[PDB]
Amino acid sequence: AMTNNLYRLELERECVGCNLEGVNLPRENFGLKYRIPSPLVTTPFGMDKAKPVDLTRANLSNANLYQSDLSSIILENAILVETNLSETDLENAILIGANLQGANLENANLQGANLENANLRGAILTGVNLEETHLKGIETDKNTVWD
Ligand SMILES: [As]
Repeated sequence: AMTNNLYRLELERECVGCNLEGVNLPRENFGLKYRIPSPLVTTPFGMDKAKPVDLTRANLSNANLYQSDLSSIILENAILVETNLSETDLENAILIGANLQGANLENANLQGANLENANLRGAILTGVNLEETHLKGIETDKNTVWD
């Protein structure tokens, strides 16, 4: 049940293999940079001992993650076809073997992110921060947009 998946995400910080196709989770915080204990109380302190959200083999196709924090997230072998990842924070994220076909990553931050063997066919990466981003083995095509 979706309710159970959301619980595992909020509490267990994971949802391996979950089916989250088309979910609407914009502006959420699934990263390791900050925490909100009043949405301005946001602070990085207290994150020294926190685990990264695990979404290995998860299906987030066509899901909306607009402006969500996904820093250090684990999306290994995840399915993200046509997913809205624009303006998301994917710093140090693990996207090994991820399927990002037709995904929208506009203005997303991918610093230190690992996208080895990831599929970027038709994906849009305009304005993306590729500083120290591992792009070894990625797949692209005439539809892949970089600018
Ligand atoms: As190609």
